[PDB]
Amino acid sequence: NVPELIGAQAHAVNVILDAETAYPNLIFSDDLKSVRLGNKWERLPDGPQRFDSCIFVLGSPSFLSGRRYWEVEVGDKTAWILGACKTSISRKGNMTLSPENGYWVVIMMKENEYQASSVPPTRLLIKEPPKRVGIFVDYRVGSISFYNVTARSHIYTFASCSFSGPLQPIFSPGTRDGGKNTAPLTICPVG
Repeated sequence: NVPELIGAQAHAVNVILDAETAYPNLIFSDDLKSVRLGNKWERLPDGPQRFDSCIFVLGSPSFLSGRRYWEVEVGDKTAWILGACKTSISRKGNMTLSPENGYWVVIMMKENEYQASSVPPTRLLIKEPPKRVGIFVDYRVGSISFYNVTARSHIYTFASCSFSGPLQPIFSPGTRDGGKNTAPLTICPVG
């Protein structure tokens, strides 16, 4: 039982970026709705709580109940990661992104190359590139679904996730890619 997009949207929540968790070269909008990768010398004040190797930032709030939906503009970017993760993940190191390791994400590897972070990863057959991606967590059921909002179509669902403890959003705007992927991810209101 995976919702149709319009169903999932009914559970729209208000996510903001936690800049203090963030990989040090990530740059943010004042409203903490947008994040982009800056230059090696554009840097946040350092702390032991930051990602050190993965270009990640976590969203707030964490949650451990209900149905939760949010949407992110990815636009014409060539690379990104979007989904949710256990609040307990380590931020030191490229831990492999997997349900087992507490990560449910979809990744754009490059133009025309998208995978769900199953293990092994599932190559998704995406016909219309999403300009906007929807994430829907049903905590009680143990499901997280990904939507192509642009096309109004379902991309992928992880089911029987058996969630325990709090989940939160996670985001990567990818590496710079010669200047073709400098655009940010932007958390957007439904509409």
